[PDB]
Amino acid sequence: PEDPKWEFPRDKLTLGKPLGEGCFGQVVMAEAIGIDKDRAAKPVTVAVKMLKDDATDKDLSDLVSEMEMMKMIGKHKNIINLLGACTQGGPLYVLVEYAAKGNLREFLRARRPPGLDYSEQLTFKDLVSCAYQVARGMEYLASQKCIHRDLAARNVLVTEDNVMKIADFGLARDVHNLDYYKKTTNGRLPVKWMAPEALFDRVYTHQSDVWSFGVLLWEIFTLGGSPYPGIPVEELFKLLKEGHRMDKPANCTHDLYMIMRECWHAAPSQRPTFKQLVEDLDRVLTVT
Ligand SMILES: CCNS(=O)(=O)c1ccccc1Nc1nc(Nc2ccc(N3CCC(N4CCN(C)CC4)CC3)c(OC)c2)ncc1CCc1cc(OC)cc(OC)c1
Repeated sequence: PEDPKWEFPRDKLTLGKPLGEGCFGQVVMAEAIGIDKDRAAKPVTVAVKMLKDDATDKDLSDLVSEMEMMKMIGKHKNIINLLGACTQGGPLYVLVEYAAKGNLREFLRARRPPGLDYSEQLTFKDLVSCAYQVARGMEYLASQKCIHRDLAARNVLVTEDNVMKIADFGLARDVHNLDYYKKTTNGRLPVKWMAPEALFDRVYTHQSDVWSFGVLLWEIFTLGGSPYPGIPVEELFKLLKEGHRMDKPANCTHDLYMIMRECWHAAPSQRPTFKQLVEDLDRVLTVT
């Protein structure tokens, strides 16, 4: 179906360097002339998401659904914003703000301290800021009655300005009706970030995102450490069922570990909301 307000003209888009690929599509850098509705003759660098080379009918419907998930949500500073879409006469191209500095996982990894033997930095305060930014975006997201379901450092992107922008509405779900989502189906899932109720019982909520945010905290304060490294899905299950929790990172203050562990209550309803997480991180950002 047509949507003239988002429609963007093919002849104004030059596809550029590939960036990598997600689940439903691949991403390239691109030049889009006058994307900056305003002024106007100037080419803006954007990201373009399009079908992969081996794409199924489902990938197409998922990519459209992801596009829609974005049109719904609305604009927020801490969310990757939709910019437009070539949907007519040629492949689907979805046009989206470019984050120059890549995803957060590699961002953090890239600025680990090298050796003294090997070859700005980042402060503790920088790390809490990232946590906060993501908390704010998830807060906005939740209030738009939508669930992320894929929240992880690799799914936050960083602008030239070091602004965190949540991305990958691949598994994102409009929840306006019920205020939760139930899977009942089978597919490929980000298991090491997933709350027990979501993993074992297929129930998703803003509260299962909160558990995941927990894991993103761990990722931030380890500077892109991998949760449960090498441990196979067989064994994650085992560890969760026993109520294992990840250890406190060296760089983590006690305060922040409490926020972390709080996100990992067994009972969903005992976890803070994103609203509270914003509050808690604001405070901690404040005392630093
Ligand atoms: C994960 C899922 N995200 S994705 O979008 O599928 C996706 C997967 C892979 C790559 C990029 C993306 N996407 C985006 N990437 C950027 N900037 C970026 C810059 C640099 C790198 N680098 C550069 C360094 C790096 N080196 C290269 C050489 N190598 C040898 C060593 C390492 C490789 C990665 C980068 O990779 C992260 C990313 N900006 C925006 C997006 C669009 C986001 C989006 C689109 C959308 O359209 C519907 C809907 C959304 O929310 C619904 C969100």
